[PDB]
Amino acid sequence: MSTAEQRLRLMQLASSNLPVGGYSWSQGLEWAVEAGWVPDVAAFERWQRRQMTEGFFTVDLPLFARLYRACEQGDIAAAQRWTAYLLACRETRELREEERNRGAAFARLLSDWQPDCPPPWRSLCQQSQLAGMAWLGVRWRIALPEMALSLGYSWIESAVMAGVKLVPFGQQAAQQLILRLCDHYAAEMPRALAAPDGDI
Amino acid sequence: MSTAEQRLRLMQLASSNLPVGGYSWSQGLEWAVEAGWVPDVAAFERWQRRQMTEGFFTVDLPLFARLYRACEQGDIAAAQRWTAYLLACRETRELREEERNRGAAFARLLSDWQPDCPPPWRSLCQQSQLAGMAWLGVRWRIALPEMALSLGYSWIESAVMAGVKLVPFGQQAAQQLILRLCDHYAAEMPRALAAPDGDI
Repeated sequence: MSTAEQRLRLMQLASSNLPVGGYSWSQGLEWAVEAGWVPDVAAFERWQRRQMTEGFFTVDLPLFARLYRACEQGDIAAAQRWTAYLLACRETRELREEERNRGAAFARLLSDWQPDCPPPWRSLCQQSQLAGMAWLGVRWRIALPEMALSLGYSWIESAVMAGVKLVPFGQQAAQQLILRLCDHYAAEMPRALAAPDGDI
Repeated sequence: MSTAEQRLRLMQLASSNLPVGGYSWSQGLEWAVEAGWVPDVAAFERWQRRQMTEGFFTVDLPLFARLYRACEQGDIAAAQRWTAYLLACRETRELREEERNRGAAFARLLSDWQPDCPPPWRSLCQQSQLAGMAWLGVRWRIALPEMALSLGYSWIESAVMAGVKLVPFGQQAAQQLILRLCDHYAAEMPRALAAPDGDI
């Protein structure tokens, strides 16, 4: 698959229009708003930088890296074990169910795009969108760091569009926030992708 | 040679959430639906392939390339002349006004992201989003072919999300259509970027 094709696929995986619904760490925000912690754009940025470094970069991204490496090695049993750890890291029953619902939504697309996808991997994708993304990344021969920018962009944009409604703030302020949160994501992603198993 | 920061900026420029309303060649669709030309996904794909090759690849992309080259050279007078030709290529009064409205919407973001944007370029951005995009691409040191994938993905996704509403068709079918239209866009972009002035 050409470099131009890979670029368009990454923008399609990153899109707020991807029909999947919600984002990890989202329940933090409505609590934080109601509690008085996010009155304005500056406080929203502080709150989201903390969710990106304490949640996304300690759980989602490192487990996405391990699912990608497992798929690359053809190691389904390892991908099953990492998906189990991911679900245990979503401590609540409710947040495990949200992870599985997003997985089922993404699996409907995955099997349409690549009918190719073996049943054990489709079954794993229904546990987490991260396992589905990881299989699709390897199938499309897209490097882990590229997939990880598309994952992060999608998460950043979802968190900002939710802030628009909850804080609230406007469309112009949203675009400046996405810019600054993308800068922080680019500076910190490599350390997050390199972190050892002990740091998850 | 795109950095991680540049890759996130390209996904932000590509986003359906960018607060600029509508997309070029859009007016075709409502007429074509009402007229009976676009009953289903297959007919919408035929219609959009024709708009991409006869409109976007003969007008928008080649003039975006010329605006990018003008900005690289610091040639504002050239960028003014190419923007004038772009507006004359929109044909109707209504479609020139739609181009200018999208330009004004993008200029509000451009001047927020880069207050450094000189008045002549801000003024040109209000004529067309393409001139604003072109200045921002050069300012951000993003290669023309990269910006062009982001521009094309945004246009493809806007056309498909409008088809979802107007035809109509569903979210799953939309994702397959974006995939096929992106493949056509990737195959045809380089010829469109290389076309001589006589082919616009």
